Amino acid sequence: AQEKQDFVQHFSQIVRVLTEHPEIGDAIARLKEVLEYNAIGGKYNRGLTVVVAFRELVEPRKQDADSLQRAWTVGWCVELLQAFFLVADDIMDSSLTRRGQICWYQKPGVGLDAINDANLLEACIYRLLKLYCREQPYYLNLIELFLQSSYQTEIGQTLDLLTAPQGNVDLVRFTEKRYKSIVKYKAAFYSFYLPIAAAMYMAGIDGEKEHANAKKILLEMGEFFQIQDDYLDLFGDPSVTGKIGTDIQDNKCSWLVVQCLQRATPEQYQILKENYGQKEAEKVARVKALYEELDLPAVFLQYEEDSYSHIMALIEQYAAPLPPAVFLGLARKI
Amino acid sequence: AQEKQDFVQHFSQIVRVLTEHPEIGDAIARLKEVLEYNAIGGKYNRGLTVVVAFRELVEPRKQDADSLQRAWTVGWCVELLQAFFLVADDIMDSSLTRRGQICWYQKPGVGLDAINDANLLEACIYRLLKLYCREQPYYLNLIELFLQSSYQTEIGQTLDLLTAPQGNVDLVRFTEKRYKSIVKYKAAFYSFYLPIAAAMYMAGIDGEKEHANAKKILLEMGEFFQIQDDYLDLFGDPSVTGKIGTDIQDNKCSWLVVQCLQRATPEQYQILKENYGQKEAEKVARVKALYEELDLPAVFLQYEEDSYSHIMALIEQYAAPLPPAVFLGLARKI
Ligand SMILES: O=P(O)(O)C1(P(=O)(O)O)C[C@@H]2CCCN[C@@H]2C1
Ligand SMILES: O=P(O)(O)C1(P(=O)(O)O)C[C@@H]2CCCN[C@@H]2C1
Ligand SMILES: [Mg+2]
Ligand SMILES: [Mg+2]
Ligand SMILES: [Mg+2]
Ligand SMILES: [Mg+2]
Ligand SMILES: [Mg+2]
Ligand SMILES: [Mg+2]
Repeated sequence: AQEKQDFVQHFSQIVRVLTEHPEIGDAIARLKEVLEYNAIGGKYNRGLTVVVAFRELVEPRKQDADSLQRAWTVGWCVELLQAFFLVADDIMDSSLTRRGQICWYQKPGVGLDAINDANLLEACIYRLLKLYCREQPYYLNLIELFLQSSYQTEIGQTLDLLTAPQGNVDLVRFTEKRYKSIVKYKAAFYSFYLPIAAAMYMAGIDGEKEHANAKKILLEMGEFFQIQDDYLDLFGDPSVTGKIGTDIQDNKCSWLVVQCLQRATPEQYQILKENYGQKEAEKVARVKALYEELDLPAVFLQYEEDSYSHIMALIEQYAAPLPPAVFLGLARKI
Repeated sequence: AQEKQDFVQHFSQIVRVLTEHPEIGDAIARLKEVLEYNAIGGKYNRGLTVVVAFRELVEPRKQDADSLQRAWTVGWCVELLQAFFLVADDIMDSSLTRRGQICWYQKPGVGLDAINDANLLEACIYRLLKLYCREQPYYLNLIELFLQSSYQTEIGQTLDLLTAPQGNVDLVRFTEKRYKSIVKYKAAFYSFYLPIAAAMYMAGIDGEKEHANAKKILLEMGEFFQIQDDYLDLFGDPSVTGKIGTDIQDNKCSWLVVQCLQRATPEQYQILKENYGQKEAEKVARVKALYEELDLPAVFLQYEEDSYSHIMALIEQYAAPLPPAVFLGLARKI
């Protein structure tokens, strides 16, 4: 709440910096159009964390107006990365809405031009890092952090699509081992490691063990956030979530289907086999009815309880020498 | 011819390095599938230039087997970047074939999953640079070079799509000023600056003026290569080019249409207006007939002659202190 207006208000400086070649304005005009649609209307938790962690980890006397300017910019970089993956994930998952509005590629006049928009979002990350942090000692560390988070998330997307070929029956693919691999990579997308590591490096905290300890708390959290997202795909209210679910239709290796398969009788397996991964509303309804018969909502609620206590246990073990408050603020959103 | 087998043979080491987490092999297996389709069957001019320039610019006594290993790897990085842009450009331009085979996204079982494949290609650039060149003094310079070439090409793609909205008549957009902006950015894709700069940095040649001189020769060359590509879109034999042209159908600000507009009478402008940017075979035929009536092929031949002499003139002015042979080998392909 306290850092937001100044985070959001920086957006105008972000757009100015790239724009200032009469040519290049047009492209930044479309970037501007794309961000105003695709990185405006979110809760900005990931971006804001860079600033919130900055202020926790750098002594107030070192928090001059230029270092804040760099911190706001890096938080927005985290928001650009997220938007990059989302613009493209929605095309690939054939999604309808995000954030309560029609997905960007579904907008008339956009379509598969949204492929380039996504790539432009990603390209603008590294330009802004260059323009704001190039003379800084942590510059390479931050480039490598963004590149590595992007790699991890990308491998995740690749395993997601590979396990979910359209038009095919294979629940055999949907194993607990397979899901644990996919989620490990997808968690990189949700983990607050990227913005908390960024602020750490900006604070001059670059030790490998301290990074590995934080990464470990934050990765387990990222995994919970992906399982919650899988749950909310079907059982979430779209007016709260802002998006229509597609996992059943898309033949996805969801947490829900993996839990179903572990608890299904042979006949229940046949209902799943005949109904999963198809577009017909009445077939999706059948899968949802089965999940409810198996008490999967109750199973999720219990998993959420168990997972919260574990993350808190990891914070108690792994936070030091960082302030536990770095981790606990984010955990408050579990 | 002389560096190729060892460039191509390194591909196997490239795939090994990324693969060596049982998980990650699957994703590199698909990268492998994607490259074997999408970065195998080309002339490899861009990738091979890194090596050819390496050997010209580093004294033989400094050309140990590990530095060559790094050079082969960086050349392949240039090939990954090119493939990234091509995989995505073909989806966006609704293309049918490339390199004489069906475009990757047109393959049954691929489709819009090709969006992720492209992103994976790009992600693999920076991983390989990290794995091979991380301890090297030129490491940051090379990351920034790839990031900057990618930015320039991306802005180009953005201006290309913006000037060519589907379903619309506007030849008014198709001005000589507009084309000169688009091509400046698109030239980054063709310019051999990226692989020649890479070898320069690897040779410890990092002076800004020497880079700016080379960039200037190489950019004018890149512009010619884009104009040739525009020409070949319609007047090329697909069996030589490997690809079916889509520029007329796609409503593109091509060199051909810009030259047409500069030479058309008012009635010829009406034929263009009624026929450009549409899918009907008979309408495209009408535009091609008009271009021929305006002697656009002769105009291209003369432009090619004029442009070759100019590039040679820039080499004479700007090559020193690099060996002119750096530039002349590439020019041999004009
Ligand atoms: O579509 P979302 O937002 O639910 C999804 P995913 O398609 O389920 O996997 C897209 C996001 C980016 C990649 C990792 N997962 C999150 C969640
Ligand atoms: O489709 P190509 O290969 O002709 C093309 P473009 O769509 O005409 O513009 C794609 C390439 C990458 C970007 C720059 N142009 C080259 C040429
Ligand atoms: Mg999705
Ligand atoms: Mg997805
Ligand atoms: Mg989801
Ligand atoms: Mg094309
Ligand atoms: Mg194109
Ligand atoms: Mg072309």
